[PDB]
Amino acid sequence: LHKEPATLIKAIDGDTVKLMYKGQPMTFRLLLVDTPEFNEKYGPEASAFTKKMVENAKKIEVEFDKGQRTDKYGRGLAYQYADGKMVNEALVRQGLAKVAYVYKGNNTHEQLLRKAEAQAKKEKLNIWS
Ligand SMILES: Cc1cn([C@H]2C[C@H](OP(=O)(O)O)[C@@H](COP(=O)(O)O)O2)c(=O)[nH]c1=O
Ligand SMILES: [Ca+2]
Repeated sequence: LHKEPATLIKAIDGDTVKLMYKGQPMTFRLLLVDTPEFNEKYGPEASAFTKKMVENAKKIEVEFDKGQRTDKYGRGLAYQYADGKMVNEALVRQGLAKVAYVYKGNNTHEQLLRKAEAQAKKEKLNIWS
């Protein structure tokens, strides 16, 4: 897989961010994770975590996987990097997202994210507490 440039337009919630990608505004949904909705327990914490990570980054990148690049809502499906740190992994490692929505062909980083989840769970962090 390959990282490509994007710039932040606006944080939205724990697992969706508005980015400008090839010059066009798009809502991106993070691959392989599910954060609580803002109205649910840990939802505001997930939103805050992703907001801080993308707003503080000097460089955001998106990385598409091998399969579908947009979902049925027209959201981009990618892994997101903030100064080289994967947002998807960081949320899972902090117990603010569960690994989820693991569809065949878009699952390159599944085992990396499962390993982070196992660690967050061993630590009883957030959702796992
Ligand atoms: C993460 C992800 C979500 N989706 C769709 C499945 C779910 O459909 P439904 O809306 O019918 O439940 C929805 C979940 O996204 P959210 O967690 O953002 O609600 O997005 C994909 O199709 N592919 C993906 O990789
Ligand atoms: Ca969600």
